[PDB]
Amino acid sequence: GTLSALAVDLGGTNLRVAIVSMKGEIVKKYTQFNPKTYEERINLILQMCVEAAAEAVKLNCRILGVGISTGGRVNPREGIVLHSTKLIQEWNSVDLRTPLSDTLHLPVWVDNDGNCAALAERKFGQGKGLENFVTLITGTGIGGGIIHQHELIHGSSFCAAELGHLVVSLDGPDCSCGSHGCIEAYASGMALQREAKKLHDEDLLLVEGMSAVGALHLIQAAKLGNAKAQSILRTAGTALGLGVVNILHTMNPSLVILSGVLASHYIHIVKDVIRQQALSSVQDVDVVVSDLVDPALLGAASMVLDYT
Amino acid sequence: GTLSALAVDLGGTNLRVAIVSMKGEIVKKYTQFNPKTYEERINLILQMCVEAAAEAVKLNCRILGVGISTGGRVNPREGIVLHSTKLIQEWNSVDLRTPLSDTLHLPVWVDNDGNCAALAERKFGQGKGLENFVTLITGTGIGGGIIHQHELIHGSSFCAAELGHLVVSLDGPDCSCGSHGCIEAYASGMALQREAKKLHDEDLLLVEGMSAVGALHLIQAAKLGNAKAQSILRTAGTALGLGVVNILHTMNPSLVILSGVLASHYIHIVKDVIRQQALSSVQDVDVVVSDLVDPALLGAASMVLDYT
Ligand SMILES: Nc1ncnc2c1ncn2[C@@H]1O[C@H](COP(=O)(O)OP(=O)(O)O)[C@@H](O)[C@H]1O
Ligand SMILES: Nc1ncnc2c1ncn2[C@@H]1O[C@H](COP(=O)(O)OP(=O)(O)O)[C@@H](O)[C@H]1O
Ligand SMILES: CC(=O)N[C@H]1[C@@H](O)[C@H](O)[C@@H](CO)O[C@@H]1O
Ligand SMILES: CC(=O)N[C@H]1[C@@H](O)[C@H](O)[C@@H](CO)O[C@@H]1O
Ligand SMILES: [Ca+2]
Ligand SMILES: [Ca+2]
Ligand SMILES: [Cl-]
Ligand SMILES: [Cl-]
Ligand SMILES: [Mg+2]
Ligand SMILES: [Mg+2]
Ligand SMILES: [Zn+2]
Ligand SMILES: [Zn+2]
Repeated sequence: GTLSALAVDLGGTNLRVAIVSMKGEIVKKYTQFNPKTYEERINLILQMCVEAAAEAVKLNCRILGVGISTGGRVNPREGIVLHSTKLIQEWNSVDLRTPLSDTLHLPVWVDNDGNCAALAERKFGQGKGLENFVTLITGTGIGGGIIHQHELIHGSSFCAAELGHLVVSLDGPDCSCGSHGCIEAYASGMALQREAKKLHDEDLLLVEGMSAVGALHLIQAAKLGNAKAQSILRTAGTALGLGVVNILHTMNPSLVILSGVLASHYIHIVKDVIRQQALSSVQDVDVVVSDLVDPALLGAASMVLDYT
Repeated sequence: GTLSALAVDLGGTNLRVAIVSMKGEIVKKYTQFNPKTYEERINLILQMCVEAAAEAVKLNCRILGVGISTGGRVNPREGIVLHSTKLIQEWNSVDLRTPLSDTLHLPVWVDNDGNCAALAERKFGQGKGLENFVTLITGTGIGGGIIHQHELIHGSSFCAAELGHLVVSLDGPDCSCGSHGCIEAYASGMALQREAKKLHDEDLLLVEGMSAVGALHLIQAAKLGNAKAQSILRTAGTALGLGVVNILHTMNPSLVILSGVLASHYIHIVKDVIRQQALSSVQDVDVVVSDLVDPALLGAASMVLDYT
């Protein structure tokens, strides 16, 4: 059999389960909405993992374990989701290792989704071999992961690299975390979706050449000359850039990897903000867009593949 | 002889040279203004060190080496000041080890002043024994130092822990670093001095019970009910607090140490901002005011004392 992992990724919108090969190929991926309650969510994770495990046999893949990427603060040693922002409701003090390992008879690893993104970039991506790098993954929310001396920083209370909650305003838009002025509150998918929905509500988004509203609509409108959309995207990208400047002046990594579909749209503004505002000693920092399709899911697999 | 170090601290205002014992007692300290040019500055450092070395003999202290704390990005391995903001002009690509070691016939260590502050807190202060902690030192500028796994983080280009240049506004006041919205531009001594000088210019600082204007005047006025002074100090303290929140959500240290005379004035507002805005998983972070008189100078001594 192809040595493989089962990988789960639980984000602000979607719950995905995949069979991933030891080379980082996604063999098969199942996608559902992340349910809004604990009971539904745990049951769906189990269902999807059991079905994926059965298909793996039919696809001749030998599953070595299960890795779970999730939003929230996580204790990876104990496989417990400690605390989540409201992007995932009813997801506090949750033992994921026990129910999954009991159901599937497999070892189970769990980490925060940004930390998994970092692990993917270290194994399969542009972080391979590097002593220090940081990643920011834009999705519903913004996740972060920090590699220092080749290893993740988890922090004294497993809250390191909550990079979506870097604050770049004294005021600013409200964040789902309960704060305001967080980069996530400016630049996440959810933030852009809201701003697009607000413009579309006021008949102010659509422009000649387009016609369920989201971040990509705002970006399309901006390419097609919508002035309000361009301004929103500049503000968003500037905020993210300032988050990155904070990271540079804190950790001073050699490389920043931006991932998620919005990364390509933000990279130039992030580079410009660094150029215009960061200290000269961090100007040699490389800022790139990830070459991985799905860092969090790949990073969940990497925990199994490297540690089983 | 009492085993001792010579310690130099070069900040935004003052150049100090001290004889420091292996127990962290400042035996004797000399103070001058930090000159504004390279030639004057290097000559004064040398003068003051030669005089301090001669007095050490008369005080029966055996000097084991020289440690230098300086503002700027520093390569400690080579003893070179790489780049400085304009708080210290003409302080770029400067080899400090060679001229000092040639003049004094002593080994010489050099690091950034915030990194020295961290080293002092690790040896003599509230950081002793801790795997991870961060310090912010408020003076003319704001300096930072990060201990992770018991050791300083210097970063990939010696620009880690430039914590005064954490950005907490999309706009905000200009920073001497050339950016705007940096915590230093809100909350440093220089920032408060400027704001006090601005009020005093408009006859708006003095209040019944007081009568060369600086940060302590603004703070005195605020205690005595000056509404404009209280508001400025709240803004300043909120900005610093947000800097700290960024640190928590980046590194998630167990302890944050605030030092410099302004620390006592800011600690309650910093704690309040953390309370009101940071994630619940960092709420257990201890935030304290330093118990050391002069962390940078003590930390410069600690390099000699621990490594000679
Ligand atoms: N192709 C796309 N490009 C940009 N944003 C997208 C795309 N598809 C979904 N999104 C946005 O990203 C979020 C869903 O992305 P995903 O990475 O699946 O999120 P999560 O990990 O947060 O569940 C939503 O905000 C949605 O608008
Ligand atoms: N006792 C004090 N309390 C608060 N601020 C002070 C005090 N003495 C000096 N300052 C301020 O701090 C700066 C000088 O402090 P110092 O720690 O000697 O600075 P540096 O390391 O920046 O040379 C100036 O902004 C000055 O107004
Ligand atoms: C559920 C929750 O707390 N999510 C956080 C953070 O932990 C995630 O990494 C991030 C990206 O999904 O979203 C949010 O910022
Ligand atoms: C000269 C210079 O670049 N100083 C910086 C920083 O390096 C210092 O640590 C800080 C405190 O002195 O001031 C400034 O923020
Ligand atoms: Ca993270
Ligand atoms: Ca520093
Ligand atoms: Cl809700
Ligand atoms: Cl100048
Ligand atoms: Mg995801
Ligand atoms: Mg000083
Ligand atoms: Zn937030
Ligand atoms: Zn600055």
